[PDB]
Amino acid sequence: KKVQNITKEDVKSFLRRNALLLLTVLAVILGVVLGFLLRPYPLSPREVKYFAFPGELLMRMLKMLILPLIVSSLITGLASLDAKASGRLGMRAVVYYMSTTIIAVVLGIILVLIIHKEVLDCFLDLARNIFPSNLVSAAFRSYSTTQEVEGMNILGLVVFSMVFGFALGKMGEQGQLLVDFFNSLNEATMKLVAIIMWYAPLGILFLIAGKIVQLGMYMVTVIVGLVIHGLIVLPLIYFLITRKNPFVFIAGILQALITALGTSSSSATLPITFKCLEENNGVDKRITRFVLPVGATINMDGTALYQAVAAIFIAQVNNGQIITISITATAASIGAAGIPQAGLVTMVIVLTAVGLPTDDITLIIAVDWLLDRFRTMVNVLGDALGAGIVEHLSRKELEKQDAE
Amino acid sequence: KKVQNITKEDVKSFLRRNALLLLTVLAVILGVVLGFLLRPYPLSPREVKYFAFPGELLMRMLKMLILPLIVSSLITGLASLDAKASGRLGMRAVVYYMSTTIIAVVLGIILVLIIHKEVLDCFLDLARNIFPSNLVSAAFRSYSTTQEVEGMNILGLVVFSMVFGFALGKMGEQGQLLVDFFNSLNEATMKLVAIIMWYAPLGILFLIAGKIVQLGMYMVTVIVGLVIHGLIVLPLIYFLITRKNPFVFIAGILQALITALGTSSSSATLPITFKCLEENNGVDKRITRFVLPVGATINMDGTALYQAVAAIFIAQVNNGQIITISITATAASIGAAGIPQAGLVTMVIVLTAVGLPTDDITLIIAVDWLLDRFRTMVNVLGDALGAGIVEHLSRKELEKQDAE
Amino acid sequence: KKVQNITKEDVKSFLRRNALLLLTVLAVILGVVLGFLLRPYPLSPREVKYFAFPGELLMRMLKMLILPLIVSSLITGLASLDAKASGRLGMRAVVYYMSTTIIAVVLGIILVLIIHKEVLDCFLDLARNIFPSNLVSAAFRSYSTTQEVEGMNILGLVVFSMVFGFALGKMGEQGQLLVDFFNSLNEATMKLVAIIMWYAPLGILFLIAGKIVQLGMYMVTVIVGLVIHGLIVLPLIYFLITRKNPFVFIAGILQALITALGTSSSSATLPITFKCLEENNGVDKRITRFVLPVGATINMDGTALYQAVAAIFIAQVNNGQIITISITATAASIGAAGIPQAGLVTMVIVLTAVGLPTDDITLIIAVDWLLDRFRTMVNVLGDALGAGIVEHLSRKELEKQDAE
Ligand SMILES: COc1ccc([C@@H]2C(C#N)=C(N)OC3=C2C(=O)C[C@@H](c2cccc4ccccc24)C3)cc1
Ligand SMILES: COc1ccc([C@@H]2C(C#N)=C(N)OC3=C2C(=O)C[C@@H](c2cccc4ccccc24)C3)cc1
Ligand SMILES: COc1ccc([C@@H]2C(C#N)=C(N)OC3=C2C(=O)C[C@@H](c2cccc4ccccc24)C3)cc1
Ligand SMILES: N[C@@H](CC(=O)O)C(=O)O
Ligand SMILES: N[C@@H](CC(=O)O)C(=O)O
Ligand SMILES: N[C@@H](CC(=O)O)C(=O)O
Ligand SMILES: [Ba+2]
Ligand SMILES: [Ba+2]
Ligand SMILES: [Ba+2]
Ligand code: NA
Ligand code: NA
Ligand code: NA
Ligand code: NA
Ligand code: NA
Ligand code: NA
Repeated sequence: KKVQNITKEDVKSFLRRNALLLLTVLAVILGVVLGFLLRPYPLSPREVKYFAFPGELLMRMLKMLILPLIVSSLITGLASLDAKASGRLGMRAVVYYMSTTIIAVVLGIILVLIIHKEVLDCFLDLARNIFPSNLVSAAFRSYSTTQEVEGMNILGLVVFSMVFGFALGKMGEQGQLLVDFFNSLNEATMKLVAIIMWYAPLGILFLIAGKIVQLGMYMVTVIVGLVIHGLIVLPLIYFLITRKNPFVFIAGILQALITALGTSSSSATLPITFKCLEENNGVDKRITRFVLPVGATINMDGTALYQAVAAIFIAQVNNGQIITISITATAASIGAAGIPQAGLVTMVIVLTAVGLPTDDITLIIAVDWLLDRFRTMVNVLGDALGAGIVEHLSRKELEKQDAE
Repeated sequence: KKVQNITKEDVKSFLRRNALLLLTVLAVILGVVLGFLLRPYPLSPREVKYFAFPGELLMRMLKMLILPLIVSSLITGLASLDAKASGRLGMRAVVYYMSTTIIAVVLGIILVLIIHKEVLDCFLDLARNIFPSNLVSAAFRSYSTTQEVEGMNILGLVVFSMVFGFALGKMGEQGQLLVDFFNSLNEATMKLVAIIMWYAPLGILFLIAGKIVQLGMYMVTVIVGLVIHGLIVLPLIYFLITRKNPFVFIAGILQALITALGTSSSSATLPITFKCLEENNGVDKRITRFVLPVGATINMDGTALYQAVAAIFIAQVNNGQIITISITATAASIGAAGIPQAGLVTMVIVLTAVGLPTDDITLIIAVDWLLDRFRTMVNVLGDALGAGIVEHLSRKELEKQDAE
Repeated sequence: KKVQNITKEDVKSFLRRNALLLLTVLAVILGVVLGFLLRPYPLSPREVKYFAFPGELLMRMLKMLILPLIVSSLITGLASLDAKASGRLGMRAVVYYMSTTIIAVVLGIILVLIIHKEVLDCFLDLARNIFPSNLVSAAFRSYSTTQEVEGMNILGLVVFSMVFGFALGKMGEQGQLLVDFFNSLNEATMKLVAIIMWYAPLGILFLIAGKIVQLGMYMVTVIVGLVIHGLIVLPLIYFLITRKNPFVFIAGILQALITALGTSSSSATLPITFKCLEENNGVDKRITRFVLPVGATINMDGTALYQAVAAIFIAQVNNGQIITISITATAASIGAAGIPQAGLVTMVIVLTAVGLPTDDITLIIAVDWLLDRFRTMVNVLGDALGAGIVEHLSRKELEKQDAE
């Protein structure tokens, strides 16, 4: 293959086709250079916000499109499938989600054992958010007992849109108008992400430039720990089921992985991960609208590995019970939101379970932002390969719907 | 009939059909037992909230479904009827609402005469809420001058949805798409209340268990006062108009009356009262979507009797003007919200009208919760019998629509 | 013409046809009389709010209908036009908007030369509001860095609805359902403004009555300055393009100009300006839904003249750089909101540009309310004549759509 590469054949065709994909890679390279060049800070945090503003605009655009996407996706997705067909596709997703989150936490504990307001209120608020008291409120607000904190209730909307799509599925002819209504809205918001995809290189540049303006050994532990899980463990899972090339599939969702390294939000990168699967990897719309929104807030393999490493790292300094780490890190992974720094916020639960003090989180916070950008990528990669595996396992159910 | 009852015939068929209805009755019996058994409180109010949490979840589910129900109901209801046909059905509802609220206040004053920030701002805020400045805000917020307090503006949504449904009625063919849109959404949210109906026994149990964790004579006055109005006065009104058995009709809405005793909210129990009339009592959808949402926030016969008893009870301790009590108690009844403890909040208006001090409300508050659960039932019973009476009086208008 | 007027012919026919238009003129005459008669104030501002309450209700009704109008208008408007056809109609609107705002600021500076938290944060917040992070939030909230202040994000909704309508235009057949959905909603909210049009005389009366309960020379400068621009400059622009009578056109939108003098909000008067053009002046719905919502928040000729006069008036007391006044007054005109007193709030930007102190705004505030009612009229007049000019310039594009 090395001798085959020195041919220097068709380089112009690659630059013309992957123009936007190369620009985002160029944005990361220029974003690290520009940020480190302007690293001596004679500027107030107020002036840092002005500097990272072109990246802040991209976030506003992405955060905008999440709500009409999540809602339209599940309502059409759960209506496109039959009562038993949705349960089978669901069980395939649940089995995949639980396995990948438990294998990540096992890899996380092994790698850290080789290389050296209440907790109950955090559980009740999750159950309170799964059942929102007002849907209009849920679209822009979340519950946090002291009462209703700012920011979208993604979980409550996924749960409602699921049941709502299933109810229209039972309605048939009457329910067809609303299913056709939400299918128009999904394609309408998808045609809107295509426009936002061109602003992305300008945004990502200033988004990472503004953020670069014993713990060192720990940083390597997670970063190395994620490379093993994401580039060796997860691609082999795809090859074992689909029997197809995983690194060719990972290349299609590169624009979704590069944006994750910028935003650090599974929810914010979801409208682009939808565009990456449905277009370049030619994944079925009926399953992307099924696996992708659920995996965004639940399938967090990168967080579960981070929750296992950072918890034991706290015990290393402070100087059976390791089984409860693998349980609560899996529990906090599914719980945690697909938004930035939501990895350390849910670490309160994993530390209290073993008896470790929660005041130790302050030590990690400083380097969190860099690991957050890497863990989001593993969370995006999980749903992306997660859709492809479900599609390959449910082609029989998909062929029955194509009859008409 | 006593000799006819000792037959012991078909007991298995009753347990299999009314399985869910018996479970809610069992939930009330178990809810009183469990609450009184755990009555010695070595637990903080924080721990009481944890105990009544399975009941708190049911409330979140019910409060959720009120907004898409109220909106879809009136828009289709006012569009299903003609310009003059809606005015006639309206006049039948208004006449029924005013009569039942004035007869309840007359029964209330008689029973209490036998057995021993500004008021203007409370009126202006009602007129401010009837015309909401922002519909999206109205869906989760209400006005309260100091500015816009938390909680749905049910009145503003009923008023807007009414006019909006009437405007589509005039639009005909163009307006048919939106009428067909909202009819899908109404049946979609109705299929969602069927699912919530199974959680109800688990909720109601902890909802009443958590709440049980001269004023004594007063408690009997209202409780006895409501039994006369609800079980003797109101069923005879149905028999005088429909010429049909009222206690057989009351049995159909038992799941709506039992839930009222738990939630204490006419709005929260409205999605279940809709399911009780449309199914078991086979009431027309065109009139339930017309009488039920309006009666939920206006027809409060149980509150009007409570407002008459509690006002004179305050004068009994403190030691012509009784005509103003019957007027303001009727005025506060129509005003007051279909939510818990909204009976004492509107008592400020009835006490200031006669000159009695508003600081006397503090005496009643302690026992209010128990009477609140009983008065809600009389408010639910009023709309339920209220729909059946309107349906019986408007069959000619209903037969004209069935031609097509 | 003077001899032709003494005929006293058909006076009964004018009172029967323009009954509502004469009532609003009568409301202004009675509103000035009633307000000045009750001018000796032995009443607290709390009692002033009670007095101006019948005008406050009209505002609640108007503010209500703006959000479903703005959203439905642009989505159908941008879908009714072709990709290149919307760009041409857009360029015609942009050219008209920039010319009228630059000619108003030139007239403003001439008339004042004959007759004697940060500024950057105000720019960033505009760019933050053009891209809203949550559409449900945008419908009732706006951004203001300290974080998200109360009141509708009109600009974010106009920008989203524009792109959304354009995306459905590309969708064709699939996108037709949603275009037909939003066309029903536009006509539904238009049939709702017809009802609010009858409350208008009662509202306008108390709206202006409550508001009348060197700076004197300055007041005349702007008032005279607006009469030249609005009644002499702007009608001649219409006559130069359309070749039709402008004062006959101004008569059709009189109910929209009289309401502006009451509300002082281009957004609040927009649902009535829509009813005035589409009915009395028989303007095409495809262009009113295009020019009117954009012009409401951008085309502010009355504000640009006010921003030029009041800035130089501040320099007159305090005792090349005049070019920056004409630039920033145009910049603040497009920026400023179509709501009351938004003329002095954006004056911070025009005063800082030349070096003048922002603390001088306190001097003008006292008389602002009267000039605000007059400048809103010039902003309403600008969009109204602005639609008629675009319609006359784009009849070829309109005739192609009428083929079907
Ligand atoms: C709590 O966190 C979740 C929510 C969802 C899921 C699965 C999933 C994915 N991915 C999607 N899109 O739909 C369904 C799933 C089911 O397991 C069940 C499946 C289902 C099948 C049949 C009837 C249903 C009725 C209502 C809701 C879901 C239903 C839907 C997994 C965990
Ligand atoms: C203020 O508190 C209320 C609101 C509503 C009602 C009545 C009602 C009930 N129940 C329902 N569903 O609709 C109408 C009612 C009318 O009286 C009038 C009726 C009506 C008839 C004809 C045209 C209308 C146009 C707009 C609104 C209502 C209209 C509608 C009574 C009191
Ligand atoms: C920033 O403040 C504004 C926003 C809008 C406008 C113009 C306008 C008016 N009036 C309306 N109704 O639509 C469009 C305009 C364009 O210039 C462009 C035009 C347009 C043409 C072709 C494709 C488009 C795609 C997305 C958005 C607008 C598009 C739409 C002017 C200034
Ligand atoms: N940043 C992660 C969540 C986390 O903070 O753990 C994501 O968005 O996927
Ligand atoms: N609880 C009553 C209202 C009240 O408190 O008076 C209801 O919801 O019907
Ligand atoms: N009152 C003006 C805006 C301003 O205050 O300048 C309008 O609504 O058009
Ligand atoms: Ba089907
Ligand atoms: Ba019809
Ligand atoms: Ba077309
Ligand atoms: Na997983
Ligand atoms: Na998660
Ligand atoms: Na009544
Ligand atoms: Na009421
Ligand atoms: Na202009
Ligand atoms: Na403006």
